[PDB]
Amino acid sequence: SGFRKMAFPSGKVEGCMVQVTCGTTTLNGLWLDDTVYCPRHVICTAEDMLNPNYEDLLIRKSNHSFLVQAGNVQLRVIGHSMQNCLLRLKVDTSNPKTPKYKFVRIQPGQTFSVLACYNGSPSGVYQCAMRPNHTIKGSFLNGSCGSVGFNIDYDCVSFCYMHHMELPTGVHAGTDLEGKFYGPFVDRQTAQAAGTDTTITLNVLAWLYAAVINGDRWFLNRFTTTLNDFNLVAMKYNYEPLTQDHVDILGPLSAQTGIAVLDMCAALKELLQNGMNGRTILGAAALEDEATPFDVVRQCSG
Amino acid sequence: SGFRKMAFPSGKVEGCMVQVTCGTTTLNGLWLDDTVYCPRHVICTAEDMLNPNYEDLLIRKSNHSFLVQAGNVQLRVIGHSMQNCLLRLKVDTSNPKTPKYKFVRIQPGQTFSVLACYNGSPSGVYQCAMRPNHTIKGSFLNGSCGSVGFNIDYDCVSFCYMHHMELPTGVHAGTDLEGKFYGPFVDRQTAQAAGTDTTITLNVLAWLYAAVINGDRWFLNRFTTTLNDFNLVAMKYNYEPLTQDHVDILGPLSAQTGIAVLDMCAALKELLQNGMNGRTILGAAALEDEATPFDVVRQCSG
Repeated sequence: SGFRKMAFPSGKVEGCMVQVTCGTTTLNGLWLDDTVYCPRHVICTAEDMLNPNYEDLLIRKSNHSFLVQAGNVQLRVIGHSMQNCLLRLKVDTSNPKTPKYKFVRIQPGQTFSVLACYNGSPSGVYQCAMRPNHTIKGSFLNGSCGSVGFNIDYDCVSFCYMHHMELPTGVHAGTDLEGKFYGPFVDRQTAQAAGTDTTITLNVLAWLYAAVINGDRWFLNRFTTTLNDFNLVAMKYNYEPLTQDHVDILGPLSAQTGIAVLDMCAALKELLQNGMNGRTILGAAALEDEATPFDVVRQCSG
Repeated sequence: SGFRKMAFPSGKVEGCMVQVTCGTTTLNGLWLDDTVYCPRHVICTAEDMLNPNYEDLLIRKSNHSFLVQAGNVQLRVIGHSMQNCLLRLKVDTSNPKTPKYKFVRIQPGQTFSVLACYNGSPSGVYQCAMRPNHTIKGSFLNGSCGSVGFNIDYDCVSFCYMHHMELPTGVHAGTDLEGKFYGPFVDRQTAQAAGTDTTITLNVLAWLYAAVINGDRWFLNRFTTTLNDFNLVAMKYNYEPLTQDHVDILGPLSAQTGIAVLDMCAALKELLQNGMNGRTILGAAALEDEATPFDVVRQCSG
C-alpha cells in the first residue's frame, strides 16, 4: 500500500461551523450544544487591532450586537462572555448535529486536521503539525479566522485549535478551545515574530519507518549510534533533541521492521551529514516531519 | 496566507459509504439513491483473481448473495447487474443523505479528493492527482477497495474514481463511476505494470505561481524562452510537453503576478538544469506537480 498525510473525515465538524458577524467584521464560529465559540477579535475593527482593550471594547456590546447564522438560518444570542481569547455566546437553539466532543490542548510535534472555513461555510480539509515554535504552516486567507483544528478518536471529536492571526512570516497562530494561545502570541496587529523552527526529530524517524515499510530502504546502514552521539549531530542541524522516551515510542515500529531505533538514528545521521544526494524517500527530496508515529502506524501495517 | 494541498470537505460523501460483503470478501460501496455501486471483484476469491471470468462468476450469484450494511443497518438488495467493472445493486431503501451528484471521467493531470474507507467506515480524506500514467500515488490498505475520489463544485458532488487494485509498484488503479478503468489496467492479479510517470508540467508552473504569490520568488530570472526551446529541455527531464493551451490556462496567474508564463518557463528551465541547490520553494526540496492552476487560484488571491 502507501503513505499519504491524511486528515480525518470532516463530516462531524462541518455540522458545527457557523458564521459570526459583528459590525463590519465577519468570521467563523464553532457551534456545540447551545454555545457558539469564536475568536474574540470579532468585536474589533482595523485600528482596533493596533492596540485593542478587549475589556473596554466588549463592555460596549450586547447580545444584540452579534449576528450569527447557521446556514441561512439565524440563531438568537442570549448571553455573551469572554474566556481568554474566545467569545462564548449562549444561544436559544442547541445544535442537532452536535457530536460527542471535547477540548484538548495539543502538544508541539503532534498533528491534527484543519477545516478551513469562510462565512460559516467549510472550504476544505487538510492535515498539519503544531510546530515546535508553536506555529502551524497552514493555508488561511482573510475570513478564515475561527476555523478549527481537531482529531477524531472513535466517534469523539477532540477540538484542539481555533485560528486567529497570520504572522509576518506567513505562518499562523491561534488558540486551544479555551482561548489560550499556542505560543507567546497575542491578538494584536503588532511586531510579534515566530521563534526558530526546529525539525520534529521523532516525526522524521516515524516517517523513515514508514518508508522502510513501503520498500523505500536505500538509506539504511550497518552502523548504529549511541543516543548522545546522535543528538550532538541532530543539534547541529536544527533538529529536536532525542529522549529515551521518544525512542520508546518508536518501539512498535522498530519491532515491526526489525530495525533498531538507534540504527535508524544512524541512518538519519548519514542523511543529515551526507545529504539526500538526489534520491527520494517515499517520494520526497526532503525529510517529512509532520507525520507522527501514531499517524504512521494507523496507515502502515499489513 | 499560505498554500496547502487541501481536500474537499468529506461530509456529503461520508453519508454514502456503505459496506458490501459477498462470501469471504468484504469491501466498500457507494450508495446513491437506491443503487449501491462497488468494484465487481467483490464476487471473487483469492484464486479467482488469478484469472476471473466475471460472466461465469456472476451468473452463479443472486440478490441474496450480497450482504450490504449502511452503518449497522441492513439494506436488502433486490436486483444486481454488471457495468464494465462495477456491480450495480438495486436496493429497497433510497438514501436520505444522497447529495446532488454526478459521475465524471477526470483527465490526467487533474486532481481530486480521496475518501479512504474500510468496512463502510470512512478512515480519512486526502487529495491526490491522476498521474499522466493513469495511476494515483495513494494510501490504500486491504479493505480500501470501493473507496471513492471526487470533487465538489458548489453543492454538487462529482464522483470520478473508485479504487480496485494495487500495482506491484505500490501505486494504485481504479475506475470512473461507470467501471471504466483509468489506464490499460484490468481487474486480475496478473503481471500488469505502470507506464513511466512523467511530471505534470502545467501543475509545476501553477505551483511556482503559488510560490511567487507567497513571497518565495528566489527562483525567478530576467530570461525568457520560446515555447519550443522550453519543451526541448522539459522532455530531457521527463516532463510533459507544453502546449499553447496549457499556457493559456496559466493566464490569470500570469496577470495576477505580472510574470509572463514564458518567463516562468525560463525559471523552471534553470531549476531543471541547475537543480534546486539546497533552497526550498513553498517549503519543498522539490517541485510539486499535484496542484493544478484551478487549485492554486482558489487558494491564492488577496
